[PDB]
Amino acid sequence: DEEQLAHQYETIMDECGHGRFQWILFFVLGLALMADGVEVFVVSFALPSAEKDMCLSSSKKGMLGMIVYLGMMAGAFILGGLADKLGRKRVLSMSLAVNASFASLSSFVQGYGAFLFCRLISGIGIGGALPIVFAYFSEFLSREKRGEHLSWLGIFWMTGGLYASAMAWSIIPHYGWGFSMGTNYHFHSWRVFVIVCALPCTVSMVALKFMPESPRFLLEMGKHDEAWMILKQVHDTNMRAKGTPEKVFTVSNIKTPFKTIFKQVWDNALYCVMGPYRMNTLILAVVWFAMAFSYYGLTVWFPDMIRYFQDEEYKSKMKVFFGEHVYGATINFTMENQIHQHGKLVNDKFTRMYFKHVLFEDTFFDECYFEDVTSTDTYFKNCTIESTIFYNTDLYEHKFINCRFINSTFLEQKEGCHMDLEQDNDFLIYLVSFLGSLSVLPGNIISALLMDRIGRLKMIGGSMLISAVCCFFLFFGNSESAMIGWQCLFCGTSIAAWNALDVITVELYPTNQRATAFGILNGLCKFGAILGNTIFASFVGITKVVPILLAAASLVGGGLIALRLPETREQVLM
Ligand SMILES: COCC(CCO[C@H]1CC[C@@]2(C)C(=CC[C@H]3[C@@H]4C[C@@H]5O[C@]6(CC[C@@H](C)CO6)[C@@H](C)[C@@H]5[C@@]4(C)CC[C@@H]32)C1)COC
Ligand SMILES: COCC(CCO[C@H]1CC[C@@]2(C)C(=CC[C@H]3[C@@H]4C[C@@H]5O[C@]6(CC[C@@H](C)CO6)[C@@H](C)[C@@H]5[C@@]4(C)CC[C@@H]32)C1)COC
Ligand SMILES: CC(C)CCC[C@@H](C)[C@H]1CC[C@H]2[C@@H]3CC=C4C[C@@H](OC(=O)CCC(=O)O)CC[C@]4(C)[C@H]3CC[C@]12C
Ligand SMILES: COCc1nn2c(CN3C[C@@H](CC(F)(F)Cl)CC3=O)c(C(F)(F)F)nc2s1
Ligand SMILES: CCC(=O)OC[C@H](COP(=O)(O)OCC[N+](C)(C)C)OC(=O)CC
Ligand SMILES: *[C@@H]1O[C@H](CO)[C@@H](O)[C@H](O)[C@H]1NC(C)=O
Ligand SMILES: *[C@@H]1O[C@H](CO)[C@@H](O)[C@H](O)[C@H]1NC(C)=O
Ligand SMILES: *[C@@H]1O[C@H](CO)[C@@H](O)[C@H](O)[C@H]1NC(C)=O
Repeated sequence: DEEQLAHQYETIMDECGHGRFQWILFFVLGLALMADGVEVFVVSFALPSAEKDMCLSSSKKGMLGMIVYLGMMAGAFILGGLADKLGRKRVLSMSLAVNASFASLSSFVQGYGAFLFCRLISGIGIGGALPIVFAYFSEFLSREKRGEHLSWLGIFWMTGGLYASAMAWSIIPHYGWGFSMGTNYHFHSWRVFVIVCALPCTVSMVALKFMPESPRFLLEMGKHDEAWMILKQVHDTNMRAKGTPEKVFTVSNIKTPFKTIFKQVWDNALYCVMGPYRMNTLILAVVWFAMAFSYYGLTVWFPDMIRYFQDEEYKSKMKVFFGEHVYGATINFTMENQIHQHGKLVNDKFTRMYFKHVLFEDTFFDECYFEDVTSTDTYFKNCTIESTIFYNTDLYEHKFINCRFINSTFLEQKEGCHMDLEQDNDFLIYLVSFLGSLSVLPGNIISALLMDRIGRLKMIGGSMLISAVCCFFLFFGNSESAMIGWQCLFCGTSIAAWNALDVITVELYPTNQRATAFGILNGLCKFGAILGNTIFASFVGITKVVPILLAAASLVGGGLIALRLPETREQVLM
């Protein structure tokens, strides 16, 4: 029966073992996670393209990928469940192709709506791709080390995070390119960035063609000749490199059992949430939602908090110039953080000036000349402009809030605010994301090195405990750099939890409801990511415990309720 089939397959993979083929597959399928990390970045951190490039302090957006996450929630449901009926390589290839097409295609649109509609489908693809990776590499390993050799794969998610962060603060260090983007090469670097991205997926898609399909899938459908060749192929591949190329595959025999393919996928996914696998899934869903919500919320809450603290340190410097009587001033030095409520400007000359955070609430502008005057967040509210000659200044006929002119004549247009030393905030959030992924190296290393030396049920509990402790420690370190250290710690501590959970999820599910489950759970993780990136980011200037307590409580409830899951070490793959 199926038990004997699984026993025979485990003996087979123990005969073959590891070598020149498992490493190749780990490097290939890794590139399909690399692209998932790149997309997670493009969706959570490279979203601010709506931030007004002409204004600073502008708040981030919630559309670039808040809707692309819903894309990864529909691709995990369909493409992740369509694998157990069509294959784990066929649908993985389709997913990666959708992503690489509608990603490299988004580098040509002339607007944000088309860019959004393209990144949506790219996310669909990659989110359908992720689960199939773990349900496809989990069929070439051996029960002895299914946890270690399956946890290293997370090294590629981190790798895509680094790739995207670096190629972003190196290509798109600015914001405000989602403003009816044109088709040219003027400040059009997001195109070169989107092209640099999709390279991991574009390399996996072509490297996937050279890879065989999962035998167990070809062994459950009811055919052998299409599988016994793969097994022979893997044995030869791992023996040629090793010192025994003369060993021949000993096993010879083995035992085995439109508008309709989606009905089968539904009847399959429904068997995962009701009947058998209802208790193991109703808990894995909880743990997954908790993990993902917490992680995404907290990794979006850190850099935003860095920027909030930077602003607050910049805000205290606001030097209210309620004074007046400025006479004969050839002013040419930058004028930052000033609000002249009641000022009397007479015969003044702001020449070669840069206005940043300069407000005027009630000014009798008797006379003043303006030249090469640039503005970022300037505003003249209830002013009184008597005789001012604005020449070669910024185009800011809108900053004049409710006040008219008498002797004015404007001869300026087509100027940019700074396009420098202000978007360093986006450079900073990209660098924070980089340093946060770069800290997952020790976490994933120790995870893969210990996931087999000890259980997978206690690693989850320990990692979630330490993440909750880090969270509760964040309530004290309200600094601008300590937040980065706490991010590094929380990340390097959380990675192990996701590894253990991927292991426990490749177990607990037969080979027919493995990718389906994985896909539903990835969709739940993406919904939790939506909730996190929409909740935590909405508490950067309102509260500091609400999101922290949410994340800590979610992690504790996902780590202590996960202990209700069994130990899956000696259990066969099935
Ligand atoms: C101040 O602004 C500077 C900027 C120009 C700087 O450009 C450089 C920035 C570093 C960057 C992006 C560059 C090329 C190779 C990139 C590396 C390739 C490696 O690939 C990786 C990931 C994939 C792995 C397989 C191998 O290692 C990374 C570790 C390594 C990498 C991604 C780190 C970042 C590197 C270009 C101009 O800004 C407007
Ligand atoms: C195979 O049989 C052994 C197995 C247990 C596995 O133990 C491993 C731990 C030590 C060691 C030497 C082994 C392989 C990968 C090695 C890692 C590769 C990564 O490369 C680096 C280099 C720097 C970065 C560029 C990437 O990461 C290091 C951080 C990481 C590394 C060098 C740390 C040391 C690891 C074996 C169970 O069998 C009894
Ligand atoms: C629940 C009990 C009975 C079992 C203990 C399980 C351990 C295997 C867990 C618990 C704490 C976990 C550690 C929590 C913190 C880290 C730090 C982490 O390092 C980092 O990447 C962040 C450090 C930094 O850059 O600041 C590496 C993984 C590690 C050792 C974790 C490895 C797995 C550990 C030891
Ligand atoms: C969300 O979708 C469902 C899955 N995501 N996911 C990932 C990707 N991770 C792991 C975490 C990276 C951290 F270090 F910050 Cl904790 C957050 C994240 O996005 C992996 C991994 F390969 F990393 F092990 N396994 C699965 S299942
Ligand atoms: C991949 C190495 C790489 O990342 O190269 C970095 C450069 C920097 O971006 P850029 O300034 O060329 O962006 C285009 C700006 N524009 C359109 C106004 C000229 O990006 C590249 O040129 C990579 C080809
Ligand atoms: C500003 O003007 C003063 C004289 O009014 C001059 O000494 C100084 O060099 C000028 N600085 C700049 C940056 O133009
Ligand atoms: C501007 O402020 C002054 C000071 O209170 C007030 O007298 C005047 O009516 C205000 N004008 C407008 C247009 O608000
Ligand atoms: C300002 O406008 C008034 C009204 O037209 C005019 O009499 C006066 O000459 C103008 N002065 C300047 C400096 O433009």
